Amino acid sequence: ADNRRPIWNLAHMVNAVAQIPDFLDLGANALEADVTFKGSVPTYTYHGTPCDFGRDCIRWEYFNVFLKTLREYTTPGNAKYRDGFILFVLDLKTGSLSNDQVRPAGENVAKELLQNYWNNGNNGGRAYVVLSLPDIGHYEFVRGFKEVLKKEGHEDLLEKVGYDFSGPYLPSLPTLDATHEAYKKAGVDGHIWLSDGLTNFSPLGDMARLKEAIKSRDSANGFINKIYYWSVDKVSTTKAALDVGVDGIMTNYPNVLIGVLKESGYNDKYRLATYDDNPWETFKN
Amino acid sequence: ADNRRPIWNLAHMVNAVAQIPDFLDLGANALEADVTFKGSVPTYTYHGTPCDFGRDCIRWEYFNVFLKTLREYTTPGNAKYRDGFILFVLDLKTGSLSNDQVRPAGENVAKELLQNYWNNGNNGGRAYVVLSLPDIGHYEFVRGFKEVLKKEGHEDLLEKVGYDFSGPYLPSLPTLDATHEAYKKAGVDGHIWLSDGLTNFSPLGDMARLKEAIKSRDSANGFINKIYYWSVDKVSTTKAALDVGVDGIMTNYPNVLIGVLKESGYNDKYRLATYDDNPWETFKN
Ligand SMILES: [Mg+2]
Ligand SMILES: [Mg+2]
Repeated sequence: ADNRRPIWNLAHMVNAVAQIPDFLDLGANALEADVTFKGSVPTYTYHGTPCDFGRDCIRWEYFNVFLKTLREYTTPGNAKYRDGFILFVLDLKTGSLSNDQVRPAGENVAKELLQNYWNNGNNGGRAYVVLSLPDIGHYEFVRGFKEVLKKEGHEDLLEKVGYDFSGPYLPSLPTLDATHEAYKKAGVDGHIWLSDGLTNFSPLGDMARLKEAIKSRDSANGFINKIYYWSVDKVSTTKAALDVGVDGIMTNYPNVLIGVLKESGYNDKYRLATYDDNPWETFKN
Repeated sequence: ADNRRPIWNLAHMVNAVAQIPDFLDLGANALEADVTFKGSVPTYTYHGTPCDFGRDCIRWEYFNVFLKTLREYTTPGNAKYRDGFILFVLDLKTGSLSNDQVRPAGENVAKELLQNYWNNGNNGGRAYVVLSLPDIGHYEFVRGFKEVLKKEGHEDLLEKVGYDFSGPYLPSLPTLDATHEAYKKAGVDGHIWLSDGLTNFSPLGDMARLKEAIKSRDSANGFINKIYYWSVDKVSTTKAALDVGVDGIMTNYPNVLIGVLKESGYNDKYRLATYDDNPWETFKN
């Protein structure tokens, strides 16, 4: 019945477990954590400096512990279960990996999620997971990731997994075509999130990039399911993001979007996504 | 005769060759470049987002081309020669290396510098180089680095090389003692720079840490030769940094320090370092 676009309110840079309920309390239905690697081994949730103004940059957790904690918050029946916490983005810091490390990294992240988040399929967390890779050329990470899940007999868990290949930002930003191709190379034919944020390096081209992405998402044979925009932290920019048609707002202050979604106008066009909003489904209305 | 503290005016985040002369023109006598790695292979000069307000974050160059350009700007007689450009800091982004990739990374950077910067001692660039590593545990990088120079018969080029081991930030920042020990582990017994101010995740302990570092540098048994404070971009903070006793200012706007150094009550205490100021020599008060 509801014709409003479901919005993911993604708490930005939530790398310490103590912060999780705090961001969820502010109204986030999703969070983003930065997954650091030591070689192919996903090691910490940790962003580091520099980071957004008004944020401490160095909060962290062991990756395993972070995932186990996400599981608690997203397992129905758990004492800590938050039914409003529906998705998390793993901002996978694979940018320094050698080529030989990319597939094993994907395998290692799969193993981590399987063991720690999905608990080997034994009543795991129900939240959707977006694997956000910073290089379209890292699609072997996804191939390895998928291969682990399939080999361990949990291919069904890929229902819960989405992908966002962005970058690299040098020597140039990938075009949408290139991105789409990267997905095909990864064997990804759905569950695709596109983010737009980090680079405000070519303002008029970035305005164009966002609109191009939105148009692509909303196009006949589009491949992008959701678009999220990051560090939207003010009412004005939150409204702008919603009004341009994004599905996801990544923000340091999830309460902002909550307030905006209450507002006249906004409240008849956009709504906070719930678990029953398939994050892999392109919004049409 | 001149008893003023020589100051390194380090242009922050200069990752594109086109930026080099612009920063030097603003008055920097030094610059800092972020050296990215793909496994153990130094690949780009490139910082990436997020970065300082007022800065584009994604300027870049291939590492060798960057080094070649630095060589040009610092080889007497070269068309591009800048006699006032006396040091650069390689902010080596080894944070994601596996333990096994650390030494080879050091070896690789040594080879790059040897071939492309120093040209094997055949009238290469004259600037001093600070190898800035983000983990005191990465001392093998320096061991590998020194090994290469020594093996290739260019141990003398270590006269031009200094070291700044800091971090990592997790679980805590290392003590000065731990940092000193890391130098010992690298076989580094001089040419030590310490940088402060990347984070202010504990303002009180941050203040104390700088004062401790300064005290340590200025102690008879000290190991720190120079202290640089990073992102100091305003006159007020510039003056504050000089007044607290740092030897170096890392800044997005080298012109600020240039103006400060002209001011009364600064111009009699501090001066812009020149090539004849040994950056490995602790300033004696
Ligand atoms: Mg992130
Ligand atoms: Mg840097």
